[PDB]
Amino acid sequence: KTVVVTTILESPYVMMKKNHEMLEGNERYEGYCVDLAAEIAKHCGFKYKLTIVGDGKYGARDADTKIWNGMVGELVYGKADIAIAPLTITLVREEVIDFSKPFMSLGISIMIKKPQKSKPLTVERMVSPIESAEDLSKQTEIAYGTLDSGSTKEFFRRSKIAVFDKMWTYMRSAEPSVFVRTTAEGVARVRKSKGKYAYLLESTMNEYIEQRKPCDTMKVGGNLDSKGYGIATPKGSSLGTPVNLAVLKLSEQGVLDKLKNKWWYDKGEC
Amino acid sequence: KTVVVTTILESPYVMMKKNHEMLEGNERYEGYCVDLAAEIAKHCGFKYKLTIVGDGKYGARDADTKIWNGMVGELVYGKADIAIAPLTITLVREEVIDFSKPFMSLGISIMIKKVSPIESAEDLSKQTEIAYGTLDSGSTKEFFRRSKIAVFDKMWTYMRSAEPSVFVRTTAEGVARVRKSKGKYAYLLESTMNEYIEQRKPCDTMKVGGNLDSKGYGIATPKGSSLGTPVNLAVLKLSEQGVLDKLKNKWWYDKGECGA
Amino acid sequence: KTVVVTTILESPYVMMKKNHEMLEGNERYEGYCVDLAAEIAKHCGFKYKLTIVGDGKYGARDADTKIWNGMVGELVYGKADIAIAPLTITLVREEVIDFSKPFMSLGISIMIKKVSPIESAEDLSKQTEIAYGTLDSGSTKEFFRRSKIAVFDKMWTYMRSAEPSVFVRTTAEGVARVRKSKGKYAYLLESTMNEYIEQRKPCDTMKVGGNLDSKGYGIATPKGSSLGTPVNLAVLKLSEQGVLDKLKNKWWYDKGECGA
Amino acid sequence: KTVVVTTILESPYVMMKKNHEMLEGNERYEGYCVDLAAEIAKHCGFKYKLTIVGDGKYGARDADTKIWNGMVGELVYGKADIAIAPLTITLVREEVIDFSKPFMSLGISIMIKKPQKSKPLTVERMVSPIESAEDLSKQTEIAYGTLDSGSTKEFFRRSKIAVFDKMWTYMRSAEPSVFVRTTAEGVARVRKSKGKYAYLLESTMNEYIEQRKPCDTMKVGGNLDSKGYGIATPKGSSLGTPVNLAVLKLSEQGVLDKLKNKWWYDKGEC
Ligand SMILES: NS(=O)(=O)c1cc2c(cc1Cl)N[C@H]([C@H]1C[C@H]3C=C[C@@H]1C3)NS2(=O)=O
Ligand SMILES: NS(=O)(=O)c1cc2c(cc1Cl)N[C@H]([C@H]1C[C@H]3C=C[C@@H]1C3)NS2(=O)=O
Ligand SMILES: NS(=O)(=O)c1cc2c(cc1Cl)N[C@H]([C@H]1C[C@H]3C=C[C@@H]1C3)NS2(=O)=O
Ligand SMILES: NS(=O)(=O)c1cc2c(cc1Cl)N[C@H]([C@H]1C[C@H]3C=C[C@@H]1C3)NS2(=O)=O
Ligand SMILES: N[C@@H](CCC(=O)O)C(=O)O
Ligand SMILES: N[C@@H](CCC(=O)O)C(=O)O
Ligand SMILES: N[C@@H](CCC(=O)O)C(=O)O
Ligand SMILES: N[C@@H](CCC(=O)O)C(=O)O
Repeated sequence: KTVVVTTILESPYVMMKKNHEMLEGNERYEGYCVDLAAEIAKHCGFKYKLTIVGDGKYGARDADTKIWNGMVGELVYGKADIAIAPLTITLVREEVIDFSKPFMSLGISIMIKKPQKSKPLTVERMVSPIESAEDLSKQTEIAYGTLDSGSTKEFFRRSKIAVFDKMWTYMRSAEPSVFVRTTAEGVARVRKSKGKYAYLLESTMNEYIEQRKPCDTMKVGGNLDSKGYGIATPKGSSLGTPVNLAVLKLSEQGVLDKLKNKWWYDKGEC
Repeated sequence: KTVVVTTILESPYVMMKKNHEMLEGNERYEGYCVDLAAEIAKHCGFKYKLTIVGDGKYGARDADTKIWNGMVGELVYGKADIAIAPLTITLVREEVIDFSKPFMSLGISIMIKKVSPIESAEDLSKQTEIAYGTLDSGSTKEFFRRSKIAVFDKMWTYMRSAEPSVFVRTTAEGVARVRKSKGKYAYLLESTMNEYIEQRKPCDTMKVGGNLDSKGYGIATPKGSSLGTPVNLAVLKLSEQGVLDKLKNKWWYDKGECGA
Repeated sequence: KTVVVTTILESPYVMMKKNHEMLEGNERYEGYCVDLAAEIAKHCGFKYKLTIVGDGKYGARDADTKIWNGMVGELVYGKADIAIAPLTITLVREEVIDFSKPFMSLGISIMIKKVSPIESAEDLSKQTEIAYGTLDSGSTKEFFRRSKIAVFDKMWTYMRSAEPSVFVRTTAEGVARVRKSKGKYAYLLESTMNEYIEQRKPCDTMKVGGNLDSKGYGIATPKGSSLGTPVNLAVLKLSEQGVLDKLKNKWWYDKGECGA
Repeated sequence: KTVVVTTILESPYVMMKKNHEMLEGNERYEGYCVDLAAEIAKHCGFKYKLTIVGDGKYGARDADTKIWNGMVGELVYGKADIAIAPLTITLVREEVIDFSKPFMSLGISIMIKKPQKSKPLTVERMVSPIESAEDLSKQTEIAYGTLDSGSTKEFFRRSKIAVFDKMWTYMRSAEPSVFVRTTAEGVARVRKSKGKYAYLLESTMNEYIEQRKPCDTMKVGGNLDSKGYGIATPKGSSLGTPVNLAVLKLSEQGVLDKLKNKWWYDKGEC
């Protein structure tokens, strides 16, 4: 019985190949998550069919309804058997699905439009108007937002830290809304809002966007917290321990480091 | 029912108190792992007693009679209920004991005494002028043993067939050997321990190059035990509340007996 | 019996004379390969007539009907007795035709128009800003096709699936394309040809980085022919007498229409 | 029928292992030629046992008796089946044995004791008393020699170039003799003659010795000529074509340059 491997469409994890209109099957995609799924199949022998969720969401729980959506939602209710995607290991998610050991480390970062060079011996320096989340929350001219139905949104929603509490209170009562429906939408908003918008996304995607043309964006400060990407699996499934052992084996063998290096730094420019 | 907690005497994870001869019970111990155990017990609601593994070894197999020794062998043979300590999550251990989600990231680093002709691990392996060894009966020696990369294979082949014994018993012995070898010996050890050592008196060592790989410390328990899910949930909740970062800052940088 | 010698029109190996219309026979050709053929004929004692291969290709297989084309195809199908030309010694060719000892060393190089953001081949492969291609129906495209290294596999995958046609018919076309693309196209070709081109007017190109590999030019003959041992001995004697170096200096650096 | 793979004892081609006393067989040696023989065995399946020639010579033909000696000699008279070693492809050698395609390029170079650094703002410069072979032949204070019963000695013996002819004329009538019996002997004489001796040897050995401690020797000028190392084989044997094909396959596969890099520059002690 072939199981379906759900995934999100987020660079560089899963892409669309240049010659993909004529291609079909698991050969339409490329990136980090496709290599991860290939190595998982190599470790434990099974047939897998790549899939993209209908709503293109990572997964959240709607209030007053308690119906999960996105990748997590479609994995819980049984239309998929695994989720090999950049899914963040979360406490609320852990109670509904099974997460393997993290295969990549990450953190919440801040992305802003890259400031221009300062002429005033004839040396150049970078002057960023934001250097940390605290001063980001202190000011009120730069608007900041996150990805809707994501993990950062829930992290800010259920946070007791003072700075994150102020950031969440500002976010939930902003007109117009500061939340974006896609990472690409947030990056485009950052690039196009004349340096007046800051996007809070994961550090891996932040670095990937920073290393690609036209590279007019940069990351300020450090990670707000530390998390990891895990391979999700429905509760009480036969695939949990095998994929966990496969992740550990790939980490020991250096496959994960090689894939990260070849998908993040080898193909960069500028 | 009192839960027996096994752990190793490692700084700043578990250390003896200044006047520990007077206190008794769990009040004679201090450190990052003690606070982590206290938070876990608060989350779960059990009475725990701290114990130190009889042999100062984390975990290894005899390789001839398939006998585990150390904290892992303490857990496998029913002598302990949980191992809250800097126990690295590895493929060999995961098959015998149950691990939780990582509570701290780490890696293999290089520590030398205070022009840096070594940079990364490649130059250290290529240059035979300076000696290098790891801790025995640990996750570093077992990592270099099974490594299939040319640089780490060369390093392991040198280390195993090296005279005299390039391995040390405890990481304190490795630190003392590095401080005493006068730039001739390099120590390979966990990154977090390297930072803690380099940020302490008399600040005669530094961490050179980058991390060789990325691993984590997991809170271990016997396979199939009823505590694994509660401790995993406790670790996740502690990570999300930001108290793990608070504990790391408290035990790593809040003291900081160095100028950096 | 007159020996038919096949060769390609390549500078400075075989070139048409300035007033070749007036002369006839072998007197209308000049170059390194012409002098090499003259020396070989002197050593062996045979009357030879120079011919140019009908199709301006060195040697390749159709890959679908197993048909050889070029100088190798000329030798295989009995149309020629010897191939004194810059024919690279390769595994595929050696199985079908007989080669002699190399008479000149070479390698795969990179040629760009006159800060060098490319250096070696690794940065050329990683950086997709600048395009790069080789000569079709030659030993360079066949080298990149069969290469099992990651960098060369990536380069080949880019080159084959490249729009428009990144391959050129003759190396003169590739040189003109490099001079015309204005720093956007890089050419991969033999090292000796690269030096000869870069040491010629108007000196608008240079050879960047090191050689990708090391190969040689061999004097080819049909498999089992009676000429293989005498031509191999002639090549060895010419190498030991130092006249091959003399010919290379005469046709490469003696003229030297550049300031270096 | 197991064939014998004869080899000379030279570095970094074939070197005795540090713990070579208790070991026996083909495990007593390490270096470049052992890896080359292993790859040759892998390409074409056959069993081989490494051996060292009795006289420790590369091979030359004498007068009167006209009896070949060394590796070439003991390969011609049938007590060896193949010579995987740094054997130079020579015209006189080719008429008695079969030579494969060269697996490594080389040339005759000059090795001298490294001069002391010059005091003269406070920059250091290296000055050498010899910069070419012509300048080496012009002077008389610095003696120079080669290896007895080698390819370089025969190259100088039959040379017709004026500089090489005069160098040979000086060599044949020098008291005491300037020739050495081993490459290590020549290097020791260079290091002990306090700058009054120059050794002419192959470029590969010259670079290898230059890259090893105490690194008090240097190479001056450039290669006098161009030659190559080939795998020898008795005339008319059934092994010439397979070893030639193996050499070509190894060269195209990138094994040869990988071995050269790992045995020449991977252990630079200076
Ligand atoms: N350098 S990285 O982000 O690509 C990366 C990150 C990680 C890797 C491996 C790599 Cl290559 N493995 C670890 C795993 C190994 C064992 C210890 C923690 C988990 C189980 N998780 S991780 O710390 O999230
Ligand atoms: N900053 S740190 O090294 O003290 C650190 C490191 C880590 C933390 C939390 C902290 Cl504070 N949590 C993560 C865990 C949280 C969830 C996602 C990955 C594991 C499960 N592991 S981690 O990436 O190893
Ligand atoms: N200096 S050069 O490129 O013109 C050059 C290059 C070479 C020459 C001779 C010259 Cl002059 N001879 C050798 C040959 C001689 C004997 C040893 C190797 C082959 C057989 N091949 S080579 O190493 O390819
Ligand atoms: N760079 S090197 O000296 O180790 C080296 C030198 C040579 C190599 C391969 C290497 Cl790696 N192969 C060539 C061979 C390939 C084909 C062309 C000439 C012979 C047959 N001989 S070579 O030009 O003598
Ligand atoms: N990776 C996150 C979504 C991205 C974000 O929230 O920034 C998740 O799995 O929920
Ligand atoms: N802390 C490691 C051992 C330390 C080391 O090997 O450097 C473990 O749990 O095995
Ligand atoms: N001279 C080469 C072709 C030139 C090239 O491919 O660069 C040959 O004999 O095939
Ligand atoms: N390699 C040479 C000997 C070394 C030398 O003459 O320098 C040979 O095979 O004859």
